[PDB]
Amino acid sequence: WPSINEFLSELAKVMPIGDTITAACDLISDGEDAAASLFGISETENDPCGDVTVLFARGTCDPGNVGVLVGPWFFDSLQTALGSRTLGVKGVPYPASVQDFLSGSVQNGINMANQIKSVLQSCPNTKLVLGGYSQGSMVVHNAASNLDAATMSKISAVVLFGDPYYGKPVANFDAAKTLVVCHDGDNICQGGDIILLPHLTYAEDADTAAAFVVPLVSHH
Ligand SMILES: CCCCCCCCO[C@@H]1O[C@H](CO)[C@@H](O)[C@H](O)[C@H]1O
Ligand SMILES: CCCCCCCCO[C@@H]1O[C@H](CO)[C@@H](O)[C@H](O)[C@H]1O
Ligand SMILES: *[P@](=O)(CCCCCCCCCCC)OCCCC
Repeated sequence: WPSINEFLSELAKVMPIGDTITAACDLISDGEDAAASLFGISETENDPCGDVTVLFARGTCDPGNVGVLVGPWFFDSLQTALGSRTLGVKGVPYPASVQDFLSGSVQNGINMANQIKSVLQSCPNTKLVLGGYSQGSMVVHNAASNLDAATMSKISAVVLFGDPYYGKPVANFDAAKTLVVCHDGDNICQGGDIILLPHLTYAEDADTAAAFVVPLVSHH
C-alpha cells in the first residue's frame, strides 16, 4: 500500500477527488458529531494538566479533537482506573483529513512533537501519556520520530489503537511502555486503507488500555 497511497495522494491534488474526499470526510464527521451530542459523548478535550495527562490524536474524520469512537472510552476507563488521581485530557488539534492520512501526516507529527514539548515544559510534574487512534497513531509515531530520546523518556506510556504503522516500534522510546491495540482483520493495521468493522470497535479495549497505563503512571 505505500506506493498506492503515494499515487492516491498525487490524485488528491488533480482538482477532482480532492473536494469529493473532503466533503465525504466532513459528512462522516458531522454524522459522528450528531451521535456524540445525542449520547452525551464529549468529542473535545482541552483540560489543564492533571496528575496524569493524556495527549490524544483522533482518527480520520473523527469530530472535535478526541472523536467519538475511541478516545472518550479510553479516558473514562483511565480515570476510573486512576481513582482519586486527576486525569487531564488534551486532544491533538490537527485536521484528521483523508489527504494527510494518504501522505503520512508528517506536518501533524511535527506539530504534535512541539505540543508534547510545550506540555512537558508547562506541567513538569504531570505523568504524560500519548494516545492515538488510526491516523492519530500515525501522528504519535511521527511525533516520536521528531523528538529526542531524552524528551521521549519523560513520556510515561503510549497507547495506539488501530495503528497504521503496526509492526514498527514508537521511535526513540522504550517499547515496554507502549501498548499497540490492533484487531485481527483490521486492514488499517496491515498498512492498508480499508475501514472494516474490526477497526471501529477499539472502545472495547478501553479497560485493557487503562490497566496497562496505571502501573506506568507510577510511583515513587
Ligand atoms: C458491517 C460492514 C460495514 C462496515 C462499513 C465501514 C465504513 C467505512 O467504509 C470504508 O471507508 C474506507 C475509507 O478509506 C473505504 O476505503 C472503504 O471502501 C469503505 O468500505
Ligand atoms: C459501529 C461502531 C462500533 C461501536 C462498538 C464499540 C464496542 C463497544 O465495546 C464496549 O466498550 C466498553 C468500553 O468502553 C466495554 O465496557 C464493553 O464491554 C464493550 O463491549
Ligand atoms: P483512521 O484514521 C480511522 C478512520 C475511521 C473512519 C470512521 C468511519 C465512520 C464510521 C462511523 C460509525 C457509525 O483510518 C485510516 C484510513 C483513513 C482513510
